[PDB]
Amino acid sequence: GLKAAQKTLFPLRSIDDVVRLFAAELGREEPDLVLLSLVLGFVEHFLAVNRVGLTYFPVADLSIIAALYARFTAQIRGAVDLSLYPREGGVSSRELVKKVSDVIWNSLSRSYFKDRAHIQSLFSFITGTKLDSSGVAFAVVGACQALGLRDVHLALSEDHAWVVFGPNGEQTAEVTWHGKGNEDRRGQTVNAGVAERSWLYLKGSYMRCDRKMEVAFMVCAINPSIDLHTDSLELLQLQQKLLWLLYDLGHLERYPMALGNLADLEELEPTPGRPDPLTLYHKGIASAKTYYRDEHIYPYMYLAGYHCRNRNVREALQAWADTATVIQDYNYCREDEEIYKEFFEVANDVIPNLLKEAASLLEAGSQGSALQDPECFAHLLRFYDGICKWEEGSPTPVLHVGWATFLVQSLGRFEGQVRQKVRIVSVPPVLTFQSEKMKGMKELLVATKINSSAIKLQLTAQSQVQMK
Ligand SMILES: N#Cc1ccc(OCCCN2CCC([C@@](O)(c3cccc(F)c3)C3CCCC3)CC2)cc1
Repeated sequence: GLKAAQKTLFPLRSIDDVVRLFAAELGREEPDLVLLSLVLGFVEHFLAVNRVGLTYFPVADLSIIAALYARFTAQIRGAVDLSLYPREGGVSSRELVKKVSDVIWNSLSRSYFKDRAHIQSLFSFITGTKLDSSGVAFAVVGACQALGLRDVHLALSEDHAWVVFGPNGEQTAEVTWHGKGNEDRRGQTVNAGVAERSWLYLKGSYMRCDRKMEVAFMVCAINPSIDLHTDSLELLQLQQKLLWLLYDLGHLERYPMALGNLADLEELEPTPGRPDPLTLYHKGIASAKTYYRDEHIYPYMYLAGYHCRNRNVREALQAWADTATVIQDYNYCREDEEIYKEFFEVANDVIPNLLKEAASLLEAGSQGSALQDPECFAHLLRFYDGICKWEEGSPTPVLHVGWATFLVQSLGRFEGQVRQKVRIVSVPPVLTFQSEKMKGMKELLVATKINSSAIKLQLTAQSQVQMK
């Protein structure tokens, strides 16, 4: 409206007052996305962007928040004339969705750094005329709610955002950009991307948010970073509390990434009486298995990251193998470059550093070392197998000789007597390879001294050696 009942908790004088507001909105028919995003952006501004004069919490006065809200609703109502776009069935049309998208887009500053922090919220849109990529999609959904368009909802993959709308909520529309230097498909469906089996569209197993899940998104979007070295404890606490509220009300049930975020926040600062981070990462993975065909990568990455930081090398390797086991059933497409980077860093930086330390610890007499555990070698092999299988049938290759050097080094961290204990079984520790590259590498995986040149040839399917 704002409606009288939405105004009664103001002023918000603390983290807990903001939690109160979220609880009240989540108990309504429809939580007010515009109100909530403006409040988070206000408090994030004064806790992370400009802390000058801060003494405890930046009090959110109704007059201030109501005037920002009025700025937003005036901008959207003035620019989108609904009479031009009749709604039959009480559902929206593609032209209406595109118009709202255009209005948001056309309001943005002509030039700014798109991956800056703190440009995710409606506070940023109103006060700075700046939004990040997914922020634009969220703003479209907020604007649509403000206009009464109950059918328009946020859609989220692991690296992009768009909307769903229309009869049965079955239509899709691009509303925002993706990446850097990919050309807009604003207004179009996501069906080509789904059909090509790219990671970006998750084979169709992407989140279709309800209003509560859109609240969860804006909560995950909070950015406690003050600078590279420093997070706002106040924003960490607020995000954590808001995620527990959502969790308790059931609104994280279908939101794997949110459960990973909450697990990471609990690792940093555990809440007494709550599930441990590991339980939460596993809930994230179970959510992806239950609702999204186990076609998400980040539930496993989140888990691997935790094990890595805790130097549980076996369990980290297991979880990265599981990431690869998901990616293997995708085609590597243009605009998947974020997940390629993730896999590259794991294979070529993280795993090497971990195994380097494990090697030094083994020299110092360690027992139960991953490097002496054939099931850990099997995980390493399953990780490469999934990456090789991913590559098969993709329009663009994945592996190159730069990966080969690290593979050879990583393999060699395990002694031959350990590697010999993995049984590689064919269809039709034990491991089955899905990729042709690893099936052909079987021959070389158990020699005392790894034949480096042969491994390079097999991984990159470079077929010739130097002439002279
Ligand atoms: N090992 C390991 C490891 C590697 C990577 C990793 O990533 C964890 C964080 C994943 N990241 C995925 C993208 C995501 C995010 O950019 C995102 C999510 C979905 C769609 C979208 F367009 C953007 C933010 C979610 C709230 C505001 C945008 C933010 C979180 C965690 C562990």
